[PDB]
Amino acid sequence: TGPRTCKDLLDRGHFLSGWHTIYLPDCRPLTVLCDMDTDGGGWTVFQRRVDGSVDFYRDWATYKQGFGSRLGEFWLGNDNIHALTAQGTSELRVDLVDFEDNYQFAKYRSFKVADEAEKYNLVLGAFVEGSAGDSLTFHNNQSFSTKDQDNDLNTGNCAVMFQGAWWYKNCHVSNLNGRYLRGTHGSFANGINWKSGKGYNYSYKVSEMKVRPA
Amino acid sequence: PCLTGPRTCKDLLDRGHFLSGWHTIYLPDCRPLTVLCDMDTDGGGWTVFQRRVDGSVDFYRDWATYKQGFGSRLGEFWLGNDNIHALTAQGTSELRVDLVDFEDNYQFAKYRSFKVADEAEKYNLVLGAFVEGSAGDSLTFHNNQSFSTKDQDNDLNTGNCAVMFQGAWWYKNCHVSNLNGRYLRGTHGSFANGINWKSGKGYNYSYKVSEMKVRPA
Amino acid sequence: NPCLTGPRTCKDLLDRGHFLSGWHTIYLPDCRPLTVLCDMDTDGGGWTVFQRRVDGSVDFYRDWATYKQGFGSRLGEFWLGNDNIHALTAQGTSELRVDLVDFEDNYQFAKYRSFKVADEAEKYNLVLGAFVEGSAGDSLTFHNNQSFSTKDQDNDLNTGNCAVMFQGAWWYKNCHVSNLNGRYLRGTHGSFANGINWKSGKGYNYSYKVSEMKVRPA
Ligand SMILES: *[C@@H]1O[C@H](CO)[C@@H](O[C@@H]2O[C@H](CO)[C@@H](O)[C@H](O)[C@H]2NC(C)=O)[C@H](O)[C@H]1NC(C)=O
Ligand SMILES: [Ca+2]
Ligand SMILES: [Ca+2]
Ligand SMILES: [Ca+2]
Repeated sequence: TGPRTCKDLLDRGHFLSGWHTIYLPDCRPLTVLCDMDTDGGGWTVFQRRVDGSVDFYRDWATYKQGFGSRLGEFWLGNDNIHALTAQGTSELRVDLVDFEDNYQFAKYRSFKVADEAEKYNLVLGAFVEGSAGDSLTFHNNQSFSTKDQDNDLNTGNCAVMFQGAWWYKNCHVSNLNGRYLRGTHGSFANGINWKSGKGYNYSYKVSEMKVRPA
Repeated sequence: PCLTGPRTCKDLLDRGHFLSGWHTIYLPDCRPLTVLCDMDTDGGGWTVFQRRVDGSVDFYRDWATYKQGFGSRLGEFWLGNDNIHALTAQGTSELRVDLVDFEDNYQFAKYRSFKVADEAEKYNLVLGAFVEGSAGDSLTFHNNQSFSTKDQDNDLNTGNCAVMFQGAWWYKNCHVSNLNGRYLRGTHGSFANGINWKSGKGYNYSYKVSEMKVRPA
Repeated sequence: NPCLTGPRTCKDLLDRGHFLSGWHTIYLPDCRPLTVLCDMDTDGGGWTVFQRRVDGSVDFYRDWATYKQGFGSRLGEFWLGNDNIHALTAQGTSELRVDLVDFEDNYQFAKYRSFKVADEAEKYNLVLGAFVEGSAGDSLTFHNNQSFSTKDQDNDLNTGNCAVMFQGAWWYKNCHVSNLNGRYLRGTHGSFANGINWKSGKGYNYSYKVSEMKVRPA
């Protein structure tokens, strides 16, 4: 009866990026950011970093419900991301911009996060292409971890050691919910980092993670 | 008070609206108003009525313009004295003032209650106790004062405070805060005509960000 | 219901008590809903904004199909789309205001008494009324009665391609004195006339920080 994705909104003539209401599988309305420009348009954005205004070093409950601002930076929420990716096949695009306004990206053929009981386990399909290189396949089939809920494969606490929240193993090659450290940083791997892109010592200006039906 | 829809940004937060942004609320029996909800700061659930962030909007405005509200949802605004009255008539809304300097240091001030009276009574400020805040208390001084704009001098100065300090506020013998002042960008030689909070950065420092917001105490 | 009870312009919305600038739904003449940016704050308010530059986040060097449907973001920069702009201006008389801000915080503007863009078959031909006033000076009258041109569809009066030479999309002639869909070059630039330029304002080597083009029924 109503649009189920950003792709449906684009097909109905909504050509400007912006926040729109879609209807989840259980018919629950959810207001989401549609990217109607990048790579054909019709992407639903679930993470956005742009200026460091929002604290991403948050706990399990906050990541679960979503946080931030429609005017800037946000994480849409693990329950919503699960609901968006649970049924069907959604492709993942990651877009990264450095402080000299160079763009890189990574695209994966499928992406989903499982539900809370499986700790928002990441299920990721094949790397398809991207100038940022592949720094997410390494995290496939890992639980999500936050500072207060360590589900990683390190004897210590990765979320604390890298000041983020992610599908940490031992520990990471990407850390996009890390600190907004602004370009090159001496501190090791605690910024908005993508190892195969700018490496463990460069924190991007912009990060966006988004999905679209395959 | 509306039983059929959300009455405040706090109700919206309690119903699972977790992102900050512009939402519709229902004022006391029963007018809809679209407001900016801050769902992050200090528990979330604040309704924002004033916002300065980049100097794009002129705040040196007249009585009619302050009455109806002005600026933009995309940046800087004043929600409007009639809306602010309607929002705080009653009945124990707390006030939080958030200030950010040009080196990205955050300060704030919180008050236990806040309301502005109606246009008759000149949007008189009724302010409760200072509770806490790193910015210090630079608003208690303005308690029980009429609002003044350049074309409507209701202050206790022989001259016109709004003109002398290039703003609009609950001016008395003029002021110790001036958050609707000029966007002067950090330290300024001109006296007390910027976005100033005396007990915070003083009469010669204009903040980068200012937000005034309310929440049921 | 919605079409007939609903606002047709930003001016209607202002008349109904919406005093903050922001994105609202209006209903076009053919009853199609369109979400537009209303400016309620500048010069009496009630303006429908159809172009906005503010930070360089959106690429404006785009093709004919993209300009036709509109592009960018409600959070920042956009072009509303040539079909929408035609639909907004087709019936009656809309005045045009152009607002420009430089990197030193100087505000300039230009106002024109009418502004209309024809439909796709007429290549979104500009029909512009008299210059009324403005501190930016008049750098649009020169473009009157020109087709719109994009890099892949040259309809200008130059032997070459103005949209490519000037890295934009506009009602180019041979070629321009304004280029507000040009590159976001940030203040002074050595490259010639390929920025967000208004000749009579800051000239052919200065790209403004902010650009807004907007219309209101007059
Ligand atoms: C718009 O421009 C067209 C050219 O594109 C003008 O058409 C010419 O008008 C003159 C007299 O004004 C005629 O003698 C020519 O034969 C016309 N040329 C063509 C190709 O049709 C047109 O009149 C201009 N319109 C306005 C309103 O100034
Ligand atoms: Ca561990
Ligand atoms: Ca006086
Ligand atoms: Ca040509």
